[PDB]
Amino acid sequence: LDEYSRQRGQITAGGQLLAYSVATDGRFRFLRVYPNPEVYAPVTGFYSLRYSSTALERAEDPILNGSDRRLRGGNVDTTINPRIQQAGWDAMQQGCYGPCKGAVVALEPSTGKILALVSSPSYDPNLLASHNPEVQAQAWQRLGDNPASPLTNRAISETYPPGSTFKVITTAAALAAGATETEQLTAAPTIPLENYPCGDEPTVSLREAFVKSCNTAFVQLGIRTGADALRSMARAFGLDSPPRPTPLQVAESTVGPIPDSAALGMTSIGQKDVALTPLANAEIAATIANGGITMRPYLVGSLKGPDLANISTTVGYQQRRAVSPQVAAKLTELMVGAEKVAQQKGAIPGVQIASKTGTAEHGTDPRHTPPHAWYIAFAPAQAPKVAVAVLVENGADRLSATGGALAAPIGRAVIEAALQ
Repeated sequence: LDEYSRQRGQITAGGQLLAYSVATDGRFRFLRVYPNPEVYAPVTGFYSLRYSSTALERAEDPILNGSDRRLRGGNVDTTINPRIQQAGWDAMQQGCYGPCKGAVVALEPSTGKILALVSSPSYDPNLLASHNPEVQAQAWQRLGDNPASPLTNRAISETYPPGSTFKVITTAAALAAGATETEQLTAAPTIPLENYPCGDEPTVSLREAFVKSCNTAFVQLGIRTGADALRSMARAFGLDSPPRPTPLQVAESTVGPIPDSAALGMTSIGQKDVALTPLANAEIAATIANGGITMRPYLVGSLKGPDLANISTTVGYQQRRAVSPQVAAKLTELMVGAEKVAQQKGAIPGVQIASKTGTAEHGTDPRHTPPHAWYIAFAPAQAPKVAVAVLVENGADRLSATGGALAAPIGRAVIEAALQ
């Protein structure tokens, strides 16, 4: 009653409103409005009479409700670029011959700004902001009963096997330990794991292995490098360390225990117990993009008073160096190569993309369930302004070179929108 008699502040992105409150005739005076609701639900969350709040409505509640000591409520200016967020959303609604389930994350590699945070399917927070008790309850019930779980922010709260994309870490680990790009790895269809034969020869170079679908090559490389170095590289890239708030909580990514050489073989190709959020996979891309330095991801650019006087501006900071500049340059070359080999649906004229596309088996029967499709990338490869990760749940195809090809045009449309 009291809370709703004051005008809750706004959540914005790029001068656009993501959430605001309007003075109405309701017993509770102010109605929360979400003008592009499904698109921005992972960022705004909801603010509900009956069901409380989520995401930024919850995380910035003191600022928005006016009670924050630093302080009409205050406003929250996000780092979201609306043109990028919209392109991610649109591509995810069209990219699976219809709507995809999964996530898109876009990061600015030099700063750590979160440029897009997309989850699909999504939901309309206006349903929960309704002042009708019954409209709220019915919506809560329908969302909770939906097997696709539209309430889940898949970008940050859910982890998935990274599969093929984890070869970026396996490679970093090997290169840091003195492996060369001409070093020979097996091209056999099976290794005592299967390829999704790597080539017409018994062995290929590391480069050629990286650009193609050669699980067996990477099993061997991972095993050759060993568990000590693989774990240590995974940690360098943020895995198995509790992530910092964005201010939204991010689920912890992990490499798993790795009990034996068999598990090491499996881990090296992003299976076994390796599990990453889409944000963590985008951070890996952004780290490589940024010459080996991981910047801390953040979603709130600044906080403002009711008068739009600035209360706080987020400082960007260097979390950690994951790899030397030299190793980051080598990974970049390899990823430019992997993008070049791919069929060029959604290619941007005059823009060089560095990427890694692939699949990840999952579930209690990974050999029969459709694997996930992943695309992680950054661009322009030689002076990067954007890093992306695309996860399409069960999106792997049985025809493309990598099996992950459906995720790639989604990633490219996001990059296109970022560079415009």
